[PDB]
Amino acid sequence: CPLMVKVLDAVRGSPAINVAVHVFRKAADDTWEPFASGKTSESGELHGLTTEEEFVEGIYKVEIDTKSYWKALGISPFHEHAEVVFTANDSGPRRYTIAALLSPYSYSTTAVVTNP
Amino acid sequence: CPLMVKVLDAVRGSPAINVAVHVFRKAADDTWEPFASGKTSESGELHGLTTEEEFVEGIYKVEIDTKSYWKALGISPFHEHAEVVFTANDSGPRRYTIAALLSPYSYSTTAVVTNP
Amino acid sequence: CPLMVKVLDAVRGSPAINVAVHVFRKAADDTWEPFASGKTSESGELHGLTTEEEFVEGIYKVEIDTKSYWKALGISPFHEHAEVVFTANDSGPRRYTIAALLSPYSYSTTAVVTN
Amino acid sequence: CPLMVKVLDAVRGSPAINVAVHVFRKAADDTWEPFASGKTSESGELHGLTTEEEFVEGIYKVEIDTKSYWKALGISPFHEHAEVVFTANDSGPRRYTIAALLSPYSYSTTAVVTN
Ligand SMILES: O=S(=O)(F)Oc1ccc(-c2nnc(-c3cc(Cl)c(O)c(Cl)c3)o2)cc1
Ligand SMILES: O=S(=O)(F)Oc1ccc(-c2nnc(-c3cc(Cl)c(O)c(Cl)c3)o2)cc1
Repeated sequence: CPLMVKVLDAVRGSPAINVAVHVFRKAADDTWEPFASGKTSESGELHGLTTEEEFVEGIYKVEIDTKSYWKALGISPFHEHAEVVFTANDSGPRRYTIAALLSPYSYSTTAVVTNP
Repeated sequence: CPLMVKVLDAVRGSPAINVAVHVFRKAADDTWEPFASGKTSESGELHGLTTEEEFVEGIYKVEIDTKSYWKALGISPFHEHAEVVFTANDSGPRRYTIAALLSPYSYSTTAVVTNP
Repeated sequence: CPLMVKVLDAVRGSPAINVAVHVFRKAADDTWEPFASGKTSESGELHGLTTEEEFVEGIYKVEIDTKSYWKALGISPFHEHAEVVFTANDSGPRRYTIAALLSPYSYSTTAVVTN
Repeated sequence: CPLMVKVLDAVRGSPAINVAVHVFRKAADDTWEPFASGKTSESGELHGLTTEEEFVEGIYKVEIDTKSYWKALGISPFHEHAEVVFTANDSGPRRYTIAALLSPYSYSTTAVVTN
């Protein structure tokens, strides 16, 4: 609920299904510790990554495995992945949706941040 | 259900609320006849524009009133509106979502088309 | 030149070459009158559309024939065309670049307005 | 030059000027080693990062310091930075332009790869 990832495919005009997503959180020693991971559904959405308790203040990295997506579809894309890096929950809990729109040589990403 | 419009604001990181949307359909004489209109909700979504019966094959124009949106927020933007023009239902009924991501001098639009 | 149009292809990662572009100016009766046109070059650019003298304040529409571009590449696209509609304003900077990034079911456009 | 980076501002409709850009090359041990850096010019461009000799095949990361850019304009942004990660491949065209379009809560990036 606190963190959701939606992915769309600009070539097909569809949700981007079965996209692997890995989330990391910056540790006190400045390394990127694994936080959560999952795959987008048939709707292009990934829910259930974390809980309000576990999703504390910090710097998070959402890595969307765009190359693995395009290669699973038999296409040779430009980027390795799309990375979204942001400070979260620094003014108390918020709900974050990270959205991405994918093409083989381009991608756009935006955030929708709401206060419960 | 057959036609939905979602609008997001890239400056605020939020849904774009209260955005006026006008839909037109090309008539047999090549003019743009009014088809439907409405405003985005607090979620940035506009539902209820049309029915499966009324939404026949044709060329449709979805005009998103981006200038009126930015000016209602006291901002002077570049574009008059964003226009999305497409042939619909030419291989039988489909469900269309027209999405747009807005900035004062830029916007992206994509379609998600599904077969029920 | 006061107005440049640049078109890019997000599928191939290249300029979008030989794309037809039509520019219209809004007339007093709210109809769109032909203003300038051309085809993008090998660099995806279209220069020479107008001059400082002719490009007066007003509402302009740049129509990019995206459907023909995709069909020539053997790809089925969503949109009939991409349209960019804006007001030219003398108080702002002098030079307008209208950029468009094309995919089969999506496009993005931005304006880069400089002196 | 084999590698150009161009940064644009979607709020003001302008080049994004004086933005710090850092380029890294992936090392054999999977760490990111500094490769080239600079600040975008008045045209939002950063030329001169590398040469044909130095820009061998491999995985590169271009990090754009978007947070500092927005803060200097007095705007609160979402991202820490924008990152563009890609493989340089000799079979493809020779010249890579990495373009980024910035908004406070969003960015877009494309690659224009030509000969
Ligand atoms: O959950 S619904 O709103 F119903 O269906 C939708 C869910 C999500 C989206 C959506 N979210 N972001 C976008 C989206 C994101 C980017 Cl970077 C973009 O360039 C464009 Cl044109 C759209 O679309 C659009 C529709
Ligand atoms: O010599 S170059 O600077 F490379 O030629 C170029 C000139 C302009 C652009 C360019 N300007 N805006 C964009 C561009 C525009 C849109 Cl809507 C966008 O989504 C993205 Cl990711 C980039 O690309 C890219 C290349």
